[PDB]
Formats: sequence, structure tokens, C-alpha cells
Amino acid sequence: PDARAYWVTSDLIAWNVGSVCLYASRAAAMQGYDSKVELQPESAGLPETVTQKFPFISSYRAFRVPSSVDVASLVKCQLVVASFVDVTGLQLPGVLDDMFAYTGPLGAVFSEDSVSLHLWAPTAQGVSVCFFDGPAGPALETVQLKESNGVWSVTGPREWENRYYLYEVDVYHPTKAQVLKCLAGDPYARSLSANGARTWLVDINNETLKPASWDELADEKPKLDSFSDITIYELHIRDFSAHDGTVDSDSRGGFRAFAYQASAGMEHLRKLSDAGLTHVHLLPSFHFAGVDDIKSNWKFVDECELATFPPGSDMQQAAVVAIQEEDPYNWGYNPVLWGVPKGSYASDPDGPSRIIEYRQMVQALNRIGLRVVMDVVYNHLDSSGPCGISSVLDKIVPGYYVRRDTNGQIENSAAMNNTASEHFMVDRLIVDDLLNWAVNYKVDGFRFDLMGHIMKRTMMRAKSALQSLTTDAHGVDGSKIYLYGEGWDFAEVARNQRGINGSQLNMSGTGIGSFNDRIRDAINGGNPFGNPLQQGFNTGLFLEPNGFDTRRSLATYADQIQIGLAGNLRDYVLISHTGEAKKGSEIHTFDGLPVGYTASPIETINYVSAHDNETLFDVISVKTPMILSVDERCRINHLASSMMALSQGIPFFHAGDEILRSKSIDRDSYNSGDWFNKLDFTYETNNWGVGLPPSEKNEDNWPLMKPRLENPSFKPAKGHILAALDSFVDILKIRYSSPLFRLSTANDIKQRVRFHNTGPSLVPGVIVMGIEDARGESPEMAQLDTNFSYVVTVFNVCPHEVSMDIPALASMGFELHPVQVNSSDTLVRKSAYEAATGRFTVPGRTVSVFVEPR
Ligand SMILES: OC[C@H]1O[C@H](O[C@H]2[C@H](O)[C@@H](O)[C@@H](O[C@H]3[C@H](O)[C@@H](O)[C@@H](O[C@H]4[C@H](O)[C@@H](O)[C@@H](O)O[C@@H]4CO)O[C@@H]3CO)O[C@@H]2CO)[C@H](O)[C@@H](O)[C@@H]1O
Ligand SMILES: OC[C@H]1O[C@H](O[C@H]2[C@H](O)[C@@H](O)[C@@H](O[C@H]3[C@H](O)[C@@H](O)[C@@H](O[C@H]4[C@H](O)[C@@H](O)[C@@H](O)O[C@@H]4CO)O[C@@H]3CO)O[C@@H]2CO)[C@H](O)[C@@H](O)[C@@H]1O
Ligand SMILES: OC[C@H]1O[C@H](O[C@H]2[C@H](O)[C@@H](O)[C@@H](O[C@H]3[C@H](O)[C@@H](O)[C@@H](O)O[C@@H]3CO)O[C@@H]2CO)[C@H](O)[C@@H](O)[C@@H]1O
Ligand SMILES: [Ca+2]
Repeated sequence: PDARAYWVTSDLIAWNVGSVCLYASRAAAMQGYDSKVELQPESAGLPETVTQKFPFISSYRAFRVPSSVDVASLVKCQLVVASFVDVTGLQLPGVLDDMFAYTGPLGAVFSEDSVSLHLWAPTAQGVSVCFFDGPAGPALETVQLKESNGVWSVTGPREWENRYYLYEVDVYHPTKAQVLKCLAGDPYARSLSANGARTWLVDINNETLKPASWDELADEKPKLDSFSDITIYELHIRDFSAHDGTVDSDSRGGFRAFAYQASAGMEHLRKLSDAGLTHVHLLPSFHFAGVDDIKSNWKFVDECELATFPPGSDMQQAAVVAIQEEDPYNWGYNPVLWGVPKGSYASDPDGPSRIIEYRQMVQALNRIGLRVVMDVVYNHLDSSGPCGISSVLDKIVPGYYVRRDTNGQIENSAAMNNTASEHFMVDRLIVDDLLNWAVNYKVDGFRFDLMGHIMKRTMMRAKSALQSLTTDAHGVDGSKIYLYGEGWDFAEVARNQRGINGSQLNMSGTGIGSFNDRIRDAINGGNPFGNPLQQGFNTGLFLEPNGFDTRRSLATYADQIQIGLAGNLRDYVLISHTGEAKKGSEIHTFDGLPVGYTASPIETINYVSAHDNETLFDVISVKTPMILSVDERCRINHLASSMMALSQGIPFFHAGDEILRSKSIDRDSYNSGDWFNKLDFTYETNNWGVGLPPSEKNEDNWPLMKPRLENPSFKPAKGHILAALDSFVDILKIRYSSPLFRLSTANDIKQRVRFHNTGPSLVPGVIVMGIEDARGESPEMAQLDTNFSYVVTVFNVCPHEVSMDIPALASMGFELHPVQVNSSDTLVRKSAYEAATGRFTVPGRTVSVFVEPR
């Protein structure tokens, strides 16, 4: 309901009114009040601490609450303020933090002879714990908790260990205008019964929950010398093994599939890892809503039936959509409890298997040379309110963990039920959760979904806390833990309205990565929410119009790409296409923001593809001329991935980039099932032409999709898929062949990286990037590379051979990179350098890497 006033401190209420009284009713009877308190205007106004925490109400009038008021009692009541007649509810987070900020133990604490439970519920009238013996059995016992400063607690005997439980919370819910008895899980849960119906009272440190040699994992972690050595591969746990016939049927789709060391999927990851891939980013793997943890409840359509339907038919999606709410599939961006592994990915959803198997997965990946990144989703909740298994946080302290507008309505810009990390206990829970995953599961990094919705102070505190973990004290080397996220700035958090948020610009100089949407859009063309047929640097703009000024548009995109290739730095200086020398931050995007915004290459996550939006293969198939062969499109796929793999900064690959993965042009496949998200590690298909994708997100584009999906010339064969994989692995090998591709500082990049095809007379469709190392005695720089003294990369998107003469690079000892001399691709082997003129000759649609050997 309507809540326009804010209770910001124990003694201050803020309200934007041009006499004011506070009314309270413990029974929610409001006439009907048990308390009436006149508020006096506070001539001192709002303190600086209040305006800093809640900038959007800095203009509001301040009213003093008399110190004789029992604030702790009143916050448990139905409350209104009235002006003299305007009446409105009160938003309590400010006063709840001021009075009841709590840093003590929450959830379960185990000592030698006892177990304690602590729940933060300062607005609750009563809290009990209901114990169950077993995940499905009836209640065995109820015990009352005692309150101190808004925290409810009880201490019991050690025998309480491994019971299941829920909290019975009597609390006022504004959405129902009643004090309701709510049955709630523990926000600090570390395990659950199926679907989070009950919390398992488990000691996360219990030795039987640790796989063999778990405590020695630190010794077995893959080497990571620098964050600048990171490459990331983004993978969904179910996608990985759902279709993998080399994994036993009962272990497909979950954590256990990673324990099959010689499966097609694991052999695929070993191949990438051995080539130099360092990190695998797993899509949400905590307790999310939308998939039943009980596998026998899953509905699946028969894939053999779906395979009989025409390639451009709407029948496949109709079938999938009919049961998409009851199938095994979701990306999982629907948070319920952050600190527990998803039950649907475990062999048994009740109790220990989800803990052990998660740990086994981390161990398995580490032992094949891959560090593990978790996709963490702290920006919103699946559900709010007092009802249902899927609401926990807002069930216990309504209106606190969620961000609300100035009328008191929940903000939904993230998707639904935005969180308010600006509130003390939300911040606490986020950081506590991160430490849980880092310490209890030895996770190597975190990707923050909608980091722009998270306060920068939360991000920086998390970074500090994680980075200071040690092997001696905590079992993990915190100094190697890497953080990155989506720094999009929109809706209610834009322009720092709720405080300094984790936007791209605000995270410059923090050492926390953000996705570079500039290089993505310049390469592919347009934007995910723009015209689908708008072409870019690598999809035929100017050079190969699709038929649905452009020389200058192409050159503008080339400038944006080059800033990205040099780590997307604010201060890197480029000769722009007009001839003027410009800093990365002085080259602007179409919406007026600086292209280059980082202080370091480690703050840039360079990508052309991810789980969101169309796959690399699909975007290329939509934007390029219809007349191109699939053979040509395969080369274009390789060019895009190579621009990432040979960029300064941190390359990010979508799982399947390397094997032409399609989703039949689905732009948002979160609930599109295994059918549209198929990862085929037999390499027989890429999943192109499996029907029109679900109407929900795609129907407006079906007319462009249908003819392409139906055209057999668009579909690659196994040969194309294997060719893509081989060349992908080669370019990875090249990145890790020389530290020059992975410079660690902006200073190094400004000193060493130069672009050689620039200015108003630049050759369209070609980027030439040179990287210098020390050469000769008493050099101007340190020697980073023992094998090569100089590297030159030529990206040629033209459909014809090009010869680039660079006088600066003439009379040197350049050769084609040994990996490319040794390539299975016939075209790249034809690449050549001629010293007399410094001429680099590169075939059409090819990336050629040249080295000067020592
Ligand atoms: O198979 C028989 C061999 O068994 C033993 O070696 C194993 C290791 O025990 C495994 O853990 C693994 O280790 C490899 C890993 O597969 C490989 O990717 C690479 O790891 C790199 C990583 O890729 C890279 O990103 C970088 O950052 O650091 C990692 C190294 O820290 O190298 C690992 C080996 O060092 O596989 C090998 C088999 O290759 C046993 O020791 C051998 O004697 C035996 O032959
Ligand atoms: O939350 C529900 C929605 O979630 C998913 O949307 C994602 C997109 O898939 C991502 O691409 C991203 O969107 C970013 C975008 O990547 C980024 O470039 C930026 O785009 C702006 C652009 O800078 C600007 O010039 C202009 O053209 O508008 C663009 C979009 O407004 O910002 C986007 C975020 O605002 O993140 C979102 C998450 O919201 C999903 O695909 C959707 O179906 C779903 O609705
Ligand atoms: O179901 C009611 C719910 O509908 C609306 O939220 C939906 C989004 O509109 C929809 O896009 C989808 O969001 C997912 C993204 O598509 C996906 O890319 C990824 O980011 O995960 C998102 C969450 O799963 O689903 C939600 C939920 O159905 C509406 O905005 C809500 O207010 C409303 O409650
Ligand atoms: Ca589903």
C-alpha cells in the first residue's frame, strides 16, 4: 500500500510535506491506534548520513520522534503518519538499520555441546522454530525463540544437528494489512529439503560433506599468475550434459556430470583448458525457483517427435512452451536462497548430496585446469510477500530486503522484486553469501548479474573480504579470486539516484571487470534491442550490404573495436577515423557515453556473445547477406571469436562459440528448454533449424527467421563444426603463446600497443594491431617475452585478400605464428610477410598473427 514517509533514524521521520502525528496499532486495527505521537519539525534537518544513504529523499522535511517513544515496539505495528488530511504508511529500513543493524551470527552456529539459531526479524511480534525429523515427515517439536535487539534466538543440544526446520514468524504484512503467521526458511540456509520446503540444520564444516582430498584443493588449484591471464567460458550446467550420451542417464543435467572425466563434454572442456582457457563461468547454481528439485516430477517433450516437425515450423515451440513451467529447464535467474546449491542439479534433493556433489564439481574442474566462476544474482528475488515456498526474505521482514519507489511499491526493473543492497542487512547477506561460496565451496570467482543494481560500497567490501582470505586461515587463496559483472545503468539506480551504484563508469579504477558492450555492438552491428538486420564491422556493413555514409559508419565501428582491443581504456590514445588523435573516453557511443572507460585491462570483459540475446552463429546468420555460404559464415564466426581471444583485457566466450552453436535464433532462451538450448558434443549438429523459437520473446522476428531456418544452405555440417573448434583452439593457443597478448597494466598497453590502419584513408575492413617488446641492449621497456620481440595481428573482414604495407614494421624478422603455419585451415597458412616493404598479405575473412622470433 501507500507509504510516502520514511522512518530514517530512531529519532527522525522524513516526509515531503509542504502538524504531523504518528499512529501505531499492534493488532493492525487502523481510529484503532494503541499509540499516538506528535512529531515536531526538526530545524536541524536531515543529517548527512541520512542523505548519503538515501539521496532521493534529501529534499524531504525532517520530523523528530520524541525519545520517550518505544521505537522497538512501534516498528512491530501497523504504522501511519498524518498531516493536518494526508495519511500514508512508513518505510522502515532506515530506522531498522539505525537501531537493529546486526553483525553477529545468523543461521546455525555449532559448538561442541550445542547448536544455536539466530534470525534477524526486528518487525516480528513472535518467532518460533518448527522441527521436523526428515525432509518429508510431520512436525516433531516447536520451540519459541527469544528476542534481543530485533534478533530472535534459541540454543539447543548438539542432537538438533541434521533435523529439518522452518521458522514460524508472526509479522505485519503491508500487502495484506494483517499480522500473519508465516512459515519461512532460513535466509542463512546451507542446505534444504526438495524445493526449499524446509531448511536442513547441517554443519557445513562436517567432514563427511567433504569429498576425498577436499582440504588439499588449494594445492591442486590451477596456476593463475595474474588476472590479466584470465579467459572465461560461460556454461549452463544442464546444457553441458543434457544431451551427452556418454554420461549415464541418471547423471545427465547436473553437478555429477562433471565427475565423468572421459565424457564427450569433459573431453571438450579439457581440450579448451589445455589450449589455455582458465575459467568456466557457470550459470546460476544456487537455490532458484522455476525448476522442481524432484526429477520424477519433470515433464519433457519427446525430442524424436519434435525432430519430425519442419525446420521453420511454429510447432516445436508450441510443444515446448506448453510444459515449460514443469520441465527440467531454466537459466535460474530467480533467486530464493543464495547460499544453497540448486537441488535439481543434485542426485538427491534432500540434504547432503547437493553439498558433496557441488564440491566434487569444483574439484573436478580445478583438476582439469579450470577455475570456477559462479553467476551470482543479488539484484532481485523470485518472490515477495507472506505466501509460498519461493518467498523467504520478504516473508520474514516485509519491505526491507526489496527496493521500493517513493510511493512504497516494490521496484521491478531487474525483472521482479529488486533488492536493496543499500540496506545494511542486505549488504551483509550478500557479502556473507560470497564468503560462503569462496570458503565452503572454494569457488574461484564471481560474475555479478546486474551489478549496476548493487551499491558500489557492497562490491568493494566484498572484493576486500574475498581478496584477504588465505590458505592458512581459510583454505583458499583469496588474492586469486576475480570479480566482474554487468555494469548496466538504468531505471531507478541510474545517475547514482540510490547511491553510487556498480555501473560501468563507477567501477572504473576498482579492479572489478565489466562487460564491454561497445566492442560487442561494433563487431556484430546495432544493439540487441535495435533493428535485427543492422550490420556491423564483422557482419558486412559497407563491404557486403544485406539489402535490408556506411563507409564512415564502418570506420566509426573500427575505432570502437580498436579501443576495445587495447583494453577499453579511458586514456589510451588512438588516431580516429577523422584523423584526430583521441583518448578512449573521448570517442563516444551512439548514446553519448565514452567508448573506453576503464583504468586497467583487467576491468574489461571483452565479448561478442553470451547466454543473453542471439548466439554468435545466429546473429551472423541474421545480419550477413542471405547469399553467403555457410562456409563463409563459419569464417566470420571465427573472426569475431578471434577478436576476443587476441584482445587486451579479459576474453569472454559463450559456450558453443567454438562449435557454431545455434538456438534457432532464440533471443532469450531462459525458459526455452533443452530443445532450443541443445549443446551437441557429438558435433553432428549445431541446433540450427529446429523450429521457430518461442513466441513470447521472438514472434515479432519470426518472418525474418523462417526463410533462414528453412534454407538448407544455412545449416553447417559436422565438418564445419570441427573446423570451427580447431581454429578456436588455435587462437586460444596463440593468446597463451605470448604474454604480449595479456599485458597487465594500462601503462604497458599505452607503451606497447599500436594500431597501423587508421585515419581518413584507412583501408575498410582491416584492423592491424602491433605489440612491442624489449629489443636490443638498454631498451626502453622490460622484456616480457623470451620467444618473440614483436607481434602483429591482422584482422581482415574483407571478402578478398589484402596487402597492408607498414613502413614502421618493414625490415624486421616477422614470420607467420607457428600455430598458424601449422593450421588445418588452408587459407591462413597462405598468409605472408615481406621485409623489403613491411607488407603483410592476408586472405579474405582471415585473422593472421605474425611474430618476430628471438
Ligand atoms: O594422465 C596421467 C598424468 O596424470 C597426472 O597429471 C594430470 C594432472 O594430475 C591433472 O590435474 C591434469 O593437469 C593438467 C591440466 O589438465 C592442464 O589443463 C594443465 O593445467 C593448467 C591449465 O590448463 C592452465 O589454465 C594453467 O593456468 O595452469 C594449469 C596448471 O597449473 O596442466 C595440468 C598439468 O600440470 O592433467 C594431468 C595430465 O596431463 C600426473 O601428474 C602425470 O605424471 C601423468 O602423466
Ligand atoms: O531483465 C529482463 C530482461 O533481461 C534480458 O535483457 C538483458 C539483455 O539481454 C542484455 O543485453 C543487457 O542489456 C543491456 C545491453 O546489453 C547494453 O548494451 C545496454 O543497451 C542499451 C544501449 O546501451 C543503449 O544505447 C540503447 O540502445 O538501449 C539499450 C537497451 O536499453 O543496456 C542494456 C540493459 O539496459 O541486459 C539486459 C538485462 O535487463 C533479456 O534479454 C530480456 O528479454 C529481458 O526483458
Ligand atoms: O510472471 C510474472 C512476472 O512477469 C514479468 O517478469 C518476467 C520477465 O518479463 C521475463 O523477461 C522473464 O525474465 C527473465 C529474462 O527473460 C531472462 O533473460 C533472465 O534475465 O531471467 C529473467 C528472470 O527469469 O521472466 C520474468 C518472470 O516471469 C514481470 O516483469 C514481473 O513483474 C512479473 O512478476
Ligand atoms: Ca522451464
